[PDB]
Amino acid sequence: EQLKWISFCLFLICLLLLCIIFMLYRG
Amino acid sequence: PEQLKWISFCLFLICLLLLCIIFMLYRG
Amino acid sequence: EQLKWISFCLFLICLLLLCIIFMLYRG
Amino acid sequence: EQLKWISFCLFLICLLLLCIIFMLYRG
Amino acid sequence: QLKWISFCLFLICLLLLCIIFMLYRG
Repeated sequence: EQLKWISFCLFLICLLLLCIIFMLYRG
Repeated sequence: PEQLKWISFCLFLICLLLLCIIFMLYRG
Repeated sequence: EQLKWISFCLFLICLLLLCIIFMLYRG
Repeated sequence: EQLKWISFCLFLICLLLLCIIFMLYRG
Repeated sequence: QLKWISFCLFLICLLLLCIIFMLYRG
């Protein structure tokens, strides 16, 4: 169940990577 | 098992998006 | 043992990325 | 198993993160 | 191999802190 959190964390990193990308476009 | 597969997926997605960032800073 | 370290680091990378998103929206 | 992929992808991400560093410096 | 996963993870946080410094540098 330690793995569950790693899996939820990678998913967030993928969302956070996208907003960073979108923002750079907004520049 | 099913959870290593998810990580490997996500890692794949991450590398693809780190690359996008890199090409965007390169560009501008 | 190393599993929990990994889980720590990941939560951290989330907050750091998350922090990065705040700097970008700042200017 | 797949750990060869995680390892590699991590290995690869530091590469890509090092590059981001270079381009914020050199730029 | 885990160490590699543990070493690289450590390394990324530094590299991010490193990137956050440069964005807070200019």
